[PDB]
Amino acid sequence: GILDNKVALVTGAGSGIGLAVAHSYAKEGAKVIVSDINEDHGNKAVEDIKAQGGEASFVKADTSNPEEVEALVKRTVEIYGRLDIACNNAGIGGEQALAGDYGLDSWRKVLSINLDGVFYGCKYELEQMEKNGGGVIVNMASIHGIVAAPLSSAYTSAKHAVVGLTKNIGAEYGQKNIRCNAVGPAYIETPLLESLTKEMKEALISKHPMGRLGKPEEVAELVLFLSSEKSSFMTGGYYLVDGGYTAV
Amino acid sequence: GILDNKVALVTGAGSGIGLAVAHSYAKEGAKVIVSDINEDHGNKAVEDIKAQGGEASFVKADTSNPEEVEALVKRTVEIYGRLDIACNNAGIGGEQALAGDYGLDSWRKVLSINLDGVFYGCKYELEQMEKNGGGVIVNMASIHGIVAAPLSSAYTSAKHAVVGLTKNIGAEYGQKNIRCNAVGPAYIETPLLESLTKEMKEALISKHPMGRLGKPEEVAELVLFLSSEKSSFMTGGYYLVDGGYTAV
Amino acid sequence: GILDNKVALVTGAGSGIGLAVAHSYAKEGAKVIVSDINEDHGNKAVEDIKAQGGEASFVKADTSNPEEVEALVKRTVEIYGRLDIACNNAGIGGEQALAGDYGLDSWRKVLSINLDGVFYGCKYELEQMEKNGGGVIVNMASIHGIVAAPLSSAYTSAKHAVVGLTKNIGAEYGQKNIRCNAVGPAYIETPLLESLTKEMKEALISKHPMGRLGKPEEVAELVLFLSSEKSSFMTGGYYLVDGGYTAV
Amino acid sequence: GILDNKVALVTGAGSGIGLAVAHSYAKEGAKVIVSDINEDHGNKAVEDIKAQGGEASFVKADTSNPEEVEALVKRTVEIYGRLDIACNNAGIGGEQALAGDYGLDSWRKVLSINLDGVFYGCKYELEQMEKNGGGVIVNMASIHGIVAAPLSSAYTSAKHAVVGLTKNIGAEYGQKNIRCNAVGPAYIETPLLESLTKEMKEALISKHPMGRLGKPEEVAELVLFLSSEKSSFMTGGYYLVDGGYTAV
Repeated sequence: GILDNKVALVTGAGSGIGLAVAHSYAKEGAKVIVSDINEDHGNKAVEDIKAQGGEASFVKADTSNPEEVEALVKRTVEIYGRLDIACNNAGIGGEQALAGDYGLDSWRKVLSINLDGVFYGCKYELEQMEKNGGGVIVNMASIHGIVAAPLSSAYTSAKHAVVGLTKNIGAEYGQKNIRCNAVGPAYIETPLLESLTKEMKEALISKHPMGRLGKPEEVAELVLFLSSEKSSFMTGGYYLVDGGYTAV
Repeated sequence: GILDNKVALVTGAGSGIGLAVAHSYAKEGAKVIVSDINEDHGNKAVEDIKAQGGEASFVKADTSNPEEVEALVKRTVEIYGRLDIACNNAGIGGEQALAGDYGLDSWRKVLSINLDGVFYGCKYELEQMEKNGGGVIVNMASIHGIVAAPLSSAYTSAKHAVVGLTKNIGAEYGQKNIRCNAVGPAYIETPLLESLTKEMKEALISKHPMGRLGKPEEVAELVLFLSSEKSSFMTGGYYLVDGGYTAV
Repeated sequence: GILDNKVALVTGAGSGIGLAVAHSYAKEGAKVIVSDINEDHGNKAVEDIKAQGGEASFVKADTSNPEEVEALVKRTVEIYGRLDIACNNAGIGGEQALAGDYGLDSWRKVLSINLDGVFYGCKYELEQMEKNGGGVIVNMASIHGIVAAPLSSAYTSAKHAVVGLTKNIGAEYGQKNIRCNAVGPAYIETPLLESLTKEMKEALISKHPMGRLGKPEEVAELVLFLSSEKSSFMTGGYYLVDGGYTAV
Repeated sequence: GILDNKVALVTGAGSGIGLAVAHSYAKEGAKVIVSDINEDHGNKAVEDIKAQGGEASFVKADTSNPEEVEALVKRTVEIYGRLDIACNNAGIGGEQALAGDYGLDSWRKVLSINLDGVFYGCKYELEQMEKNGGGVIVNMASIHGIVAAPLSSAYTSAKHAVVGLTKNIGAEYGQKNIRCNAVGPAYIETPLLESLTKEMKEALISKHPMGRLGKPEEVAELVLFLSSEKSSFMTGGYYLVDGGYTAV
């Protein structure tokens, strides 16, 4: 596999996109730290990856706490000796409300996880990668890092910020054997989204020129590509996996 | 004056861009609340505006504190009866350091002021605007809302987030007689740039195809246009005043 | 007016946006060369301009012919002595078809008028402006200079090209007292729209967060801004007048 | 092999990026049609591909001639039965001059190859892919599909149009089992660049945060990814391989 001998960290890897990323990375021979705030989801993920022949180990962390993220990376190096690859994926949707109605605490919660937690990841990841000869970071953005999601101004702002942070890191670290890029998924099938009224699901689908929602594995293939040597001249970029959503 | 009997609020209005915007608004007949964290600067601006034939009043605020921002909009309505226009301009540059070395506190501070404070302003501005038949908001972003500034990853992130927030507000309030746009200046000549050496100044200048830095008045002109009825079909947009910087 | 004694050229100024731009420029004191492929429309526009106190002259030109555009600019200099401002507005929409079905001749025709004609304009405009101390160009793009219009691939491709051209010119001429920017209108009201049933108007309206189409005068207001000294530090940029269309 | 039994067309495949794409496609099991205007280069690429163990054939074509492009696709179908993948790569750099000094012929020649040839390619490719249950197209753009290249306005304009064409095709064909994306390389090592002086090469390198030029293989890996089923939820997008160039 293309990540043989590499150590990879994934945040929010207990479900959806993060899990699919943890699976891809393990399937290509990485030793994967599965991180999540939820221990049940985290352990199930490690057992499923072990079951299918991979090396994974679970480390609990809330990305909005910088001490827990520093401790995650520290533990990664304890369990596996190094850090080569990180996907900063943990995120929340947040309250839905018009910006003028948007809660103060709800705003801060979304920004602390979706932005600050990504920044904390990057910071301790970069610190480690400089000790072990470099590495590659993938930041999970969204189509909402470039276009609005009405009623989700916090999410949008946080995802835009992630894009900007990615550009900064890719530029700053270009000659330091570190790459950093962002991925921008549109709407992706998860159990939550199957709950919607058929007409609401069809309204969302009609925003994607491909005429369906994405699958977590389709995001994960892009993440894998940007985390491997195949993307060796790619850095500071934002990469859509959007079904055409932003083309119109 | 194209803003006759409008009431305008400007944050960080004591110096630089904010001061020029406050002047331009007053020159066009607006009643202006000059807000700044610094009372001497703010009071000085109000006198200068009044000396030139305009109407203005000073209200102290730290935009990172949501209570102070709510109080500012309140006080605007107490003094002039309504809020028609707002320019969310207060910001800081922040620590300059590699993202891996960037301070946790320095990161929070830049994001607090440059993003949360803009959000707080927009939140309380929108709330009032819906009570007085709508209005117009201009958010001060930067070229760094779309391109990196090496060593200023917090600043970049925050300004990207401002561009996102703007798109969201413009999208959400499209049918509510409220417009919201963002301005992206490049580097602007202010007395605070006479602590650059000759070589550091020429280096900044060489990044602008126009071969000079911008003036605060030239940024204010764009703010003015975006705040008036002349820009009636412009909302959610990002508008460069960059001397060519981002064309290459 | 703000354009007092400037000499301004507008292509395709017999109808819609160009007409509004020609009115705006003339209302603000410019000497306006009205150009169009239709003599009746053109002369009609010049007479209409003069009826409100304006100075204008008609000059026929087909912008797909470089010789005609070069002679258009010679003729402008003959009539008014110089060229200060040019708006390259002349366009067509082309046939509606899937890219795979798109006519070879229709592709050619759209690119020839909407791109080559803009290039011709800029080439011969720049030549003359370097003889007379500089000046300002505005190129008419569209939202479809940055997002797709399904079934109108030629139009989209040409307007994308116009944005790229504009960046090049802004950057190339930044120290030669020449500015060049591009305007991106969304969908605009035309005479025909009033004739349609409710459902046919509302079709486009729903893609604009502002809940209406734009008026040609609202586009001309941004073109005027970008044509005057008010925008003196703006060059190489793309400027939306889109009602929020591209924010989502 | 990830393209096993797929039929892949590459234009301008005699050298540089196109040659690397053809090698990558063939290595992954595709039956490759190498197209080039130069027979000697084309035949040599086929021999080199066959020598590694791949399947390929040469079809001569000038992409600026739409009949030749039609015939190229017809011939691909005669040789290998179908068309699944196409990479529209043939391009030229064109004359270097200020926009106001740019030759009329040079402009047309650059646009004819860089844009029109890409459209002709997509036209006849889409026409065939609709007969054989779909396919995937990659259009070669450049960093200059989004940022200017002073003295190369025709190139910039044409690559911008490619980006727009791509968005259109991805949007239009989304539910028709056809994907279309564009690739945006920065400066890539070629014999030409290699020769150009130590001082100029350094100046160009220093515009890339990664501190080197790209290799054609590095571009090809992104093309391969975008042509494979791994990118199944990616369409209408623009994908950088720029070493960080556009991040600042």
